[PDB]
This record gives sequence, structure tokens and C-alpha cells, in this order.
Amino acid sequence: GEPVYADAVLNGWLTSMGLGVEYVRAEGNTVYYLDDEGREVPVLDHACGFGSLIFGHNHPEIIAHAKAALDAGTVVHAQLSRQPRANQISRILNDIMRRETGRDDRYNAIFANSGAEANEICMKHAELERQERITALFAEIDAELDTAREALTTGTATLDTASLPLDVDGVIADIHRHNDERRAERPLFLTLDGSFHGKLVGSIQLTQNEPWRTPFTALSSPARFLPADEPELIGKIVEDERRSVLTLSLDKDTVRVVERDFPVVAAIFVEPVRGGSGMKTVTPELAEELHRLRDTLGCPLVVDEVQTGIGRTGAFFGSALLGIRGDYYTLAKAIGGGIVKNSVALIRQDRFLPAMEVIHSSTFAKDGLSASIALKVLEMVEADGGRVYQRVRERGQRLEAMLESVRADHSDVVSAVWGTGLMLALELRDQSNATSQAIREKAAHGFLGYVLAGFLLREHHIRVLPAGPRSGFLRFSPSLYITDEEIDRTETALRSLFTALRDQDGDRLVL
Amino acid sequence: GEPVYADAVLNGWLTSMGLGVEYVRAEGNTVYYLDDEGREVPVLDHACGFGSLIFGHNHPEIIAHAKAALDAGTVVHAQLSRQPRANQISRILNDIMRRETGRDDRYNAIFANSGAEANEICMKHAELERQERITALFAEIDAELDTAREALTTGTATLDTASLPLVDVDGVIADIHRHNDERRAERPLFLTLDGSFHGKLVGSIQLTQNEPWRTPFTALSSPARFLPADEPELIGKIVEDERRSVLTLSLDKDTVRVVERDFPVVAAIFVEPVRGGSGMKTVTPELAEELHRLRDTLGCPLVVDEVQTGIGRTGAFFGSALLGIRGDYYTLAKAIGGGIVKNSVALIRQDRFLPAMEVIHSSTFAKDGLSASIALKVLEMVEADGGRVYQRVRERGQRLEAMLESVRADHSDVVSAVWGTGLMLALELRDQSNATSQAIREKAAHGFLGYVLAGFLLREHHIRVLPAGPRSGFLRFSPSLYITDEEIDRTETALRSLFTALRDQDGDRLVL
Ligand SMILES: Cc1ncc(COP(=O)(O)O)c(C/N=C/c2cc(O)cc(-c3ccccn3)n2)c1O
Ligand SMILES: Cc1ncc(COP(=O)(O)O)c(C/N=C/c2cc(O)cc(-c3ccccn3)n2)c1O
Repeated sequence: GEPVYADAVLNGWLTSMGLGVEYVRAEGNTVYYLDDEGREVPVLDHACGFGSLIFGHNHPEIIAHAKAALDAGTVVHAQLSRQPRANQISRILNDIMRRETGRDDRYNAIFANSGAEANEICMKHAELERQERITALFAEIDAELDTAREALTTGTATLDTASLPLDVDGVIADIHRHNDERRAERPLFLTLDGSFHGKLVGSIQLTQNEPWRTPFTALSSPARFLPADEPELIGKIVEDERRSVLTLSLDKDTVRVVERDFPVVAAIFVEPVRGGSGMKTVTPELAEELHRLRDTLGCPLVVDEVQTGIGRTGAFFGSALLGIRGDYYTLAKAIGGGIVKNSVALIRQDRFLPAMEVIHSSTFAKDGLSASIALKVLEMVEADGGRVYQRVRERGQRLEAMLESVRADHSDVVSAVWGTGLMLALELRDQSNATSQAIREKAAHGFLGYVLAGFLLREHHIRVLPAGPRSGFLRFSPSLYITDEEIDRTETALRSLFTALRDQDGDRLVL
Repeated sequence: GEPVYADAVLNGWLTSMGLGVEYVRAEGNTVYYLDDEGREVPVLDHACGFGSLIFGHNHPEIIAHAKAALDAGTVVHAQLSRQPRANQISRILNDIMRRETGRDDRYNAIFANSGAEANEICMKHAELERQERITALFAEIDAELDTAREALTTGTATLDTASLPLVDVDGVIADIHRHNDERRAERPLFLTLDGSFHGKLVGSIQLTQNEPWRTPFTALSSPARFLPADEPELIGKIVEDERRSVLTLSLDKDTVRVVERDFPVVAAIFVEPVRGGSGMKTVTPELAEELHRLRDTLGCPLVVDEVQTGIGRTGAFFGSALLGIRGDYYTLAKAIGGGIVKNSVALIRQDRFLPAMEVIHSSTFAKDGLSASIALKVLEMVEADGGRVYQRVRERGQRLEAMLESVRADHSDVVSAVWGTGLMLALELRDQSNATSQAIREKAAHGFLGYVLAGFLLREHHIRVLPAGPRSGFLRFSPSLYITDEEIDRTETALRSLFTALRDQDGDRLVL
């Protein structure tokens, strides 16, 4: 009953899952906690800051570079002065993308402090684009109404009355009123089912997970969550959302009131590999449908590489690997080197509105320190002729083969292996009908994966965290230094886990 | 015409203002740029990360502590495990706030990565509170409609038809549910002050007055009403305008009426104790009393934004404590990162705090080990030696404000006012849109005046100042507490020079 000032409920919940541990040190793929006697217990980390730690915890190169930057008196706060490192970082990211996509496009960079902030830069810029489109359409409609009013009040044409269900001055004023309502309406964003794009006031609307989002629905523009698995259905859902404004269309003799398209949709967002969905990679059929939508609606396709970028999938850009051709791109997580906080929106230069450079800002964004560490991380992942990507791919193959070998002998409790590169997952089969009460009850609160993670922690000293909407997936996203021995120990631990779960051993799995 | 990949327009604009410089090193209150010959020129920094650097650039204690944390293998990414430092930081902030307000309240802490993110945690939690209130009101209305439907369809009462302009028994109920459903889905409102700056993300930007920053984005997110800080008598009625109501059936034994009940529209009130976007104006006691009334009246939380005013800047830890603003949530950022890392925190009073927020809100980088460690260092430093660091802020602030007043006094033709408190201070410039010099007048008319004048101060006196306020009509002075008497003299000399040239309308000298 002692006063508590943070984290009571969070900690209460972690304890009950068997995840109530304090890690006191970390290096590479290992975090250490203290046992009863006060010695350090090594735990293998497969969570790794939800995929932030492509180079592991506290990589000596990154640590050394950070300490050097600090000792050089790097200018961290230099707001509203020249900061070339921002242009330098963007030049690198531009070259990488050209190399990997074969496209010779150019991107402007705006920096921020988290993946959510970078996605919301993209939301904001998208809505700057949508406002341009809207200004132009309405300028055109003014003119159409000017022209049709010259035709009607001087001779040449008559107002066809069949179209009035949609007096000259009254019809125009009615058209302006209708169009004004429409213009002030909140836009729509399009996302995939299971999408995770952040949990701030704007981005949370873009994140499916229902208990995270639905409390906050009234605050900000919504998204429509398109069904990734059935792209045939997306056409019509998006067709539903079409809205139109009104104008007067002259045809020499006849004037009609007619509907024109209003730009409702500010952006489409996609993750190349869909973390909130259990690490499912976007299929070629889904990519082609997102291209169609982007071409059809004329809004930007925003590719969220907060998790899939910086080498994780076996290239720098997961979008490049899977052939997703976005207009904006976002990066965060691994770009901070496992130690600092940084993110970036890349916005194609032929779409980029220059006002954004001067009307958007952030105190911490583009700071010297995280700029310097960015350039380090980019140097590291690019080094030795792109060998680091090769290494991610061969480590990933190894880890996925293990995981497949485990599914194969445990398909009664494991449905699928998902993902690519070193961004992988096991889908757990539903256990809401489980024989063991305690397991069944946990399945029914959506806590299953956390319980199973607890088992792995206490019995095998392996740190795994669940992914997906009801912790129905187990995440495996270690650093590229994950050893063959560490992968064996993980196989042994999972064979153990899923054998106990086959045996419905509730006493052993739930505390 | 070479390819450019960031910042072209930004840099183009800074150059034309005379602020096109790259600082290559920083220490204390000094940043250094390289001249033509490649030597380091010291420049005195009065901007200091817009008030992030209460202890100056790269303070050796903070740098050392950071390097130690890095060398110890501090766990930066430990998501969904026990992280006591968060509770530890919040305990310290709680004790400080008790000491300074005399109130024995307790606050839960949720961390984030920027001031905007911390304000948006508060926006989210406020809207959780509003949804509780809404659920309760609508449960009550269900029951009232149940009761009035028992009265009408069995005997006792009749539906008074004088009240039907607000909308058959079943039809009136279905009409009431429809009306109430529209209302329930409506976006909430936020209340802010004129000139408010609360961040520039999708949610927070609505809460930031500056019109070119915000109005492009109006359709995205819930809006605010910007209340006139200077005339609190006017706020009552603006907020009255925003009242909205739902419908119910009220039984009075014999008679049933359709009646309006209050709907909770307002999710939160936000306030800065010292209002940066307004030119560093401190909230008056009359305005504080009006914000209390609103908070008591509406039953939504008052969110006190100490992203800038907190961590000692005003001469206490909490500016709110100094000026008697009794908020329900508090936010901190800027100086808590020690000038080197990124961190922020929302403190939400524990008797309002909804426990779901602890498990439905999260962030990858939030609550990381490194910025946690550096937070505890900063808090140790500002608290050290029996609260002497606050004393030092106050005496350095008095010194700097006295200089600035002395300068206004002999230059009241171009300076209207000194504003602010502690080491968060500003000069208000007089309008120059009627200036004799064409070049000055034109700059005044794009709202660039303060930036031009900052450029003068940079190139002619080697002093870094940045403007505040809606059309760069204020000059900010927010240095570290180590600002020396000599550095203050050099600033007086530089400003006397600046405002004498501006008196002389010397456009050639001020504008490039
Ligand atoms: C694809 C993608 N896009 C934007 C973001 C948002 O970035 P920030 O967190 O830096 O704002 C994330 C960050 N991912 C966070 C994450 C990923 C995950 O697999 C689980 C949880 C989690 C699960 C339960 C409770 C709290 N957090 N969080 C992301 O994965
Ligand atoms: C009171 C208050 N609340 C929340 C915030 C937002 O915090 P973050 O910037 O960390 O998101 C700030 C950050 N203030 C930044 C600032 C303060 C200022 O006086 C001028 C400019 C500025 C002016 C021009 C262009 C870009 N930035 N920026 C603040 O001052």
C-alpha cells in the first residue's frame, strides 16, 4: 500500500504474465537481470526494442561514436541555423533508395523524434497537398459558375431543371453552401487491417488495435482499414467514400448542375511488413492495389518503414525489396543506433511543398547528436559493399528455417511462420477452447502470447514479446549478430514451450 | 543549381535574414562558428534551444554522466519490463511540486519523447475522462427514458407537446437517440489562450495559435478556442457559446417533457505559465482565477504546459507554482534532456488518472534507460545545495531584466515592453510597418523584423538572439544560469547599438 508514482498497473500486469523482471545491463543480443543472490543472469533478447536494435544493444562502434560526439562539444541545440548534416543524411538515404529501386527520384527530408512524429509529418504534408488540390478545384468551380452565369442571364443557355434535385442566384448560393460544408469536412486516411502507425492523437486513428484507438475516435480524422488478405474488396470500400462537390456545366444551349469529385482521401499508409498483423509481408497483389488507389485518388502513398527499414528485411528499404512504390517514406527505430531518438520523413521532391520547411518545426528535431549517430548507423549498414544486408538475409534464413522446423513438428499449436529478413514471427493457434482453465482464461483476455513469453523467460532465459491484436503472435527480431548457438537455444526453448502447450500444462505455463 | 536533399528553403531564408551561419561547437553559453579563415568565433547564445539549456550547452556534469551511462551498458530498450527509474523520476517531481505548492497531491507519470508528445498524452487522457463522463450521462438518460416510457404507456403521465419543438412515444425516443448519437460522435473542443504554443503535431498544432502553422491543418483534428488572456471578462461568454446539450425525457408525476441536458464538449483547458508564443507574457492572477473557474465549471482537466517554464527557468521548478496556477495535469520537456537527449513527461493527478492509460498508451523510445538516467542527473543538479540553483536563476534573471529595462527606458521609441520572469524574458518591439526605410518596412510587413534584428546582433556583435511571438515582434532572452555580468554588459552594448540604428532607420545596415 506504499505510494506509487508510475507504472503500478503496468508492473502489476507484467508480474502476472511472468514478465516482471528488471534488466540492469545490456550488450549485443543479451540483457542481464539480477537473481536473488545478486548475480547477473544473461537473457537472450528477441524483442530488441521492437526491432530497433539491428546492431544489438550498445554496439561498441555506436557507443564510441556517441562519446566522441559528446567530447567534441557537438551542437545539439542549434535551431534556426545551418545544419548540413540533415542534408547529408538525406543525400545518403536518397542514394541508397536509387540503388535499390532503380528509380532516379529525389526526396526531401524532414526530421523528428519518433516514428509517430514522422508519420504525422507525412499526414500533415499530405493534407497540404489535399488543400492545394482543393484550392484548384474550387478556383475552377468559381470560373465554371461565372461562365454559366454569363450564359444564363445573357441569352444563350437555359437551366435544365432535371438536375435541380442535386432561380439562378439561389442555385449558385445553394451550390456554394453545399461545397463549403464538404470542404470543411475532415479528410479520410487509408490503412491496412492490423496497421500500426503510432499512438499519438493523429496517428492512433491509423492504428487498428481497437482498445488503443476507439477511446480516442472523436479527436482526429479516421482511417479505413482495408482488408489486406482480400484486395478484390478494396475497390468498393474506397468507392463508397467518394464524395462530390457541385458546379454548373455549360453545353452551349444547356446549363446543368453536376457533381464533380472532391478529394477526400489525404493519404494511403502501408507497412511493407505488417507488425501489428503478426509480421505479414505485403503481397504483390496488395501492392498493385495500393498503386492503383494512389494513381486513382492522386493522394500520396506513405510507406512506413519505421520498423522494416535500416536493413531489417535484408535490404535497407523493405519497400524496395517487395516492390512498393510510395511517394513518402518514414524511418525511425534503428536510426537512433539503439541509444538516441530520431526519425525522418522523406517526401518526393516533385510533390514537396516548400512551406512545410518553414511552417513545421520541433525543438529536439534535427539535433546534432542524433544527426551524428544517424550518419554512423548509415555508414555501418552500408559498409563493405552491402555485406551487412547479406548478413541479415543469411541470419534471417537460418532463423526462419529453425522456426519452420519448429512449426512442422508443432503444427497443432503453431499456424504459420510469417515475415522476412530478421523480422519474423510465429502465429499461435487459438486457445480459447483450451482444456486447461488457466490457459483458456488467458487466451480469452488476449494474454496468451505474454504468458508464453513468460514461460520462455523463466524456464529458458529467453526474452520474447508478442505481436498482433491479441498477442496471438510471437516476435523474433534479434540483431544481425544472433549466433547459431543462440538460435539452437531458441529452438530447444520453443520445442519445450509448444510441447507443454500441447500437453495443456496450465500449472507450468500460467503463474 | 546542385541537387539539394534538405533545408533549401529554410537555409535560403536564414541567409536573407543574416542568420545563415553553421555553429560547429558549443559550450556553456557560447556557440562557435568558423570565419573565412577557418578560426572559431565565439557567439553568445540567448536562444539556448528555445529555453532547453538552463545549464548551458554540453554541461560537463551532464556529458560525464551520459558517458558513464553509456559505458555501464545502460538498458536503453527494455520495453515491457520493470523500469524503476520512471517511478523514481516521478517521485522526485511529486516531492518538488509538494514543496512548492504546499499541496499534498500525487501525480502519475507517463513519459514521451517531445513536448508535443507529452501534451498529446494529456489530450488523450482528457478525452478518456470525457468518455467516462459521457458514458455515465448516457446511462442516466437511458434510465430516464425507461422511466418516462413506463409512465406514458401505462397511465400516470402525458407527453407535454409544448416541448416537442426540441424534436408518438417510440418516435420521440428514437428521435432523441438519433440526436444524442450525432452529438456524441462530434469532435471535442480544447480551450487555449491567444498566442498559445503547445506543439506542432497533428493534434497539438490545433492548440497552437500561430496562424500559418495551424490553419493548413484545421480539418485534421479537434480545434481549440483561443481565449483572450488580456480580457478575462470576455472568456465566460465565449465558452458559454460552446455549450451543447443532449435530450432526455423528464417525468414530473403527471407530466413528461423533452428537455435539454448539458453535454461535455470541452476535453481540456491548456495554459502556459509564461506564454512564449505571446512574447513571454506571464499569466496574471486574474487570468489564473478565470482558468480555475472554467476548470471547476466544466469539470475537464486544466493542463499546465511547463515544457518551457519548468526545470527552474522562472526561478522555481514549476512556473505554475510560482504564479499560483493549480492544474490537474502537468507537462515537462526541453531542459529535462540535459541539453543532450530527448525526453518529456505528463504528470496526471492520481485521483483523475485512469489506469487503462498505462496499458493502452505506449511509445518505442519513451522511458528509455539513457534519457531516464540523464533526467535523474538534471533533477539532482537543479535540486542541489538546498535549492540554491533556483536562487541563482532569480538573481541572474533580475540582473538580465534590469539591463533590459534600462535599455527599454532609453529606447522606448522602438521597444514597447519587457516581458517575462526568471531567465525567460523578452523585449517587445514596436511596429515598424510604417518605417521610413523601405527595406525595414518591407521586412516588417512579411513579419520578419525580429529575424533581421537578430541578424544584426549576430554579425555586428556576435550575439545569438532569436525572435518570439506571432510576427517575430519579440526578441527572446533565455540563457543559462551561468550567464556572466560581462556577457550581460556585452548584450546591453549590442542592443543599445541595435535600437539606435533602428531609431536612425538605418536600413542599409540592418537589412542585407
Ligand atoms: C511499424 C511502426 N510504425 C510506427 C511506429 C511508431 O514509432 P514510435 O513508437 O517511435 O512513435 C512503430 C513502433 N512500434 C511499436 C510497437 C511494436 C510492437 O510490435 C508492439 C508494441 C507494443 C505492444 C504492447 C504495448 C506497447 N507496445 N509496440 C511501428 O512498429
Ligand atoms: C511552451 C511549449 N510547449 C510545447 C512545445 C513543443 O515541444 P517540442 O518542440 O519539443 O515538441 C514547445 C516548444 N517550443 C518551441 C519553439 C518556441 C519558440 O519561441 C519558437 C519556435 C520556432 C520558431 C520558428 C520556427 C520554428 N520554431 N519554437 C513550447 O515552447
